[PDB]
Amino acid sequence: KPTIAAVGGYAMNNGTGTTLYTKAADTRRSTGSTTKIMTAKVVLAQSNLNLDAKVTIQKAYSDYVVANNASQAHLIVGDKVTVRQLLYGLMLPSGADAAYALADKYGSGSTRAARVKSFIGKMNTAATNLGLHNTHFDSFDGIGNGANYSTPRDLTKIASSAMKNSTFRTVVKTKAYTAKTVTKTGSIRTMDTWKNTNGLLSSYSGAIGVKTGSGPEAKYCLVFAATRGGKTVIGTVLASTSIPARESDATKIMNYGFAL
Ligand code: NA
Repeated sequence: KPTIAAVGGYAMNNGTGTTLYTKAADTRRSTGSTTKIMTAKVVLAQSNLNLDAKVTIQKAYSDYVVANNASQAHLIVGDKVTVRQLLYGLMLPSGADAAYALADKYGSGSTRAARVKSFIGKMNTAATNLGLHNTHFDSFDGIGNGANYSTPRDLTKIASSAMKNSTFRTVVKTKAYTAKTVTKTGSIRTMDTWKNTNGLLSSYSGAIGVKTGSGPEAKYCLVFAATRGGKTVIGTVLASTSIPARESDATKIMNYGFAL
């Protein structure tokens, strides 16, 4: 069994569901931004989903990242951005401004405030539906209250369920993406390139996902997935100690899973 820095860890055969690795797999902790995995999931599960639907970037999205000094995708107020582009902004650079734009768009209500509450309601429903018992969301980005928790097992199950969507898989394995946005004056703008925060996509052969995460209480987290020889391993590492250690914990666990 590999020794990892993270205090919570889990991994399974994505195809069979057979547990491969365990370390406090059912102890709840803070998720931080790994929470965006569920935002993506809920969005992609909407009946009224249209990847080509444009969204105007509101001043609110911008002020939000500032008020919370959160990670962002550098969305420009006034710009029209497609739902598909927002999914790359959410998952690659971990854009909290993009997460907000998505919650506001797919929540149900007459005000932005009403719609984000309804959206977070959806996130929690999608969890219950997965038959989860240790997961609870209080935000759409993971930057909201201590009532935002999960466990290495629940989160892995949430990721495995999202990896079932082809658009999700396409996004999560992309190393770089350059959004071409429509401007206030109707012109095309070339945004600065978004690079994926997940280093495994470049350091670990076969790596296909899924999403990094961090926070004041969540520390450094990583939900990984790699496929080798037709066998795909998927897992989660919660509360590792550094960006490098998070990727290391994951690498050690995956190497262990593939050789079992
Ligand atoms: Na991160």
